[PDB]
Amino acid sequence: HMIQNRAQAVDQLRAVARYFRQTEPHSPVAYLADKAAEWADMPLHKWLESVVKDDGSLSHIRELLGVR
Amino acid sequence: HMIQNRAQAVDQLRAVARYFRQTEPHSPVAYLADKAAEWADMPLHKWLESVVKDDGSLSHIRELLGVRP
Amino acid sequence: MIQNRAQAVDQLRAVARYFRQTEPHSPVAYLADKAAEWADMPLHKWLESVVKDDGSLSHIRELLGVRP
Amino acid sequence: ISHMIQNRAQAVDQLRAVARYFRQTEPHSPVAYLADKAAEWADMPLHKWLESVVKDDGSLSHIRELLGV
Amino acid sequence: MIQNRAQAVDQLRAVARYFRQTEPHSPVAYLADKAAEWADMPLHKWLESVVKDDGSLSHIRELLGVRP
Amino acid sequence: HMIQNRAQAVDQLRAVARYFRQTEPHSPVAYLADKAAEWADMPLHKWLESVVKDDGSLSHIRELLGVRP
Repeated sequence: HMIQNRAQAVDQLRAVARYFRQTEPHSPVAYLADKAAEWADMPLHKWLESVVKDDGSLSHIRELLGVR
Repeated sequence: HMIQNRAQAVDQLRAVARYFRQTEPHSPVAYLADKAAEWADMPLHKWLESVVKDDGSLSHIRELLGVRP
Repeated sequence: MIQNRAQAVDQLRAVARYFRQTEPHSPVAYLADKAAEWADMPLHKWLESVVKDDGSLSHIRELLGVRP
Repeated sequence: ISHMIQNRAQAVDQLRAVARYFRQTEPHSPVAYLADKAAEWADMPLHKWLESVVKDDGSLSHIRELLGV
Repeated sequence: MIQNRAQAVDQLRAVARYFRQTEPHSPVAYLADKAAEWADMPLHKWLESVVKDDGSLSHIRELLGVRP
Repeated sequence: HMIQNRAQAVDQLRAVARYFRQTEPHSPVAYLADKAAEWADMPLHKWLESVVKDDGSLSHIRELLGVRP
């Protein structure tokens, strides 16, 4: 099934997760496909908030982009 | 798009990465879909070596499994 | 020859039963049953019971997208 | 008693079989590791098993005195 | 010859009784009975009454999947 | 089931040890059934040497019995 848009790619990731979740309960692949699915619709600023550890490095990037 | 086996699931992850490289090159999603496809082809004891930070916790795990520390 | 996950679990348990009637001292039975509980235990749960270091667990959880 | 020696061989071989199943179907399953370690343990005499599992040398020596080793 | 584990345990008790009736100062009577107790004692119980260090014991219980 | 004398009781302990040693390599019964047979053929002063830990308590017992190394 040729992927035509972002929401289809998300559906395909979530599906891979379902395959592994019933086929291989230990595969970390499911955990990571499901994370990738959440990331797909996460706006850059939100994504940066959760991924960047240092509050200073984060403030700097918020300044380069202009957020509050 | 009904996943019949392990190969297809990996094939699809890769295809998801290919979609985001062409459509959204700033998407972190391509990186994950690929890390995930590597992880599929990596056995448990190997995956744990790259993921567990503390050496003592990693020796403990190896001991529960039987691997040679 | 073993066909699915459930047969493998019955075999393990059956092996454990065998060693419990014949070698009450063999650790084989204990391990056979430990393995059968692991069979259907998902990765994130298995990691909880095996990783000693709280920090290494927080990290692994973060890589996997698991929430506390 | 040779029928009892062979029944353990047969049990031990089903462990190996389980581990084989899991190694080929669920490469991330820790079950493959334990099932195989269970099979090592089956052909390991008690004092060797105690040597690898009893951490503290005091408790190990005492055990050796109880058993006479 | 000895055919099964109940028959072997009987010899032990039997040996204990012969030594108790013929040589009350013999320590063999005591050890034959200890052996007979041990025969019907599961590994986890046997370890419980043999291992001295709680550290060592709790570690073994973890390896075997036993709850204290 | 008819034990006639000391030597038969010792052969018997030995046979018990061989039965468990051949059938249950993890049973501690063999080790112990064999120590019993060792003890059987050991005189009291030797048995007391291997079993009494404190050298003062042992010297004293040697005095009570009139033994000399």
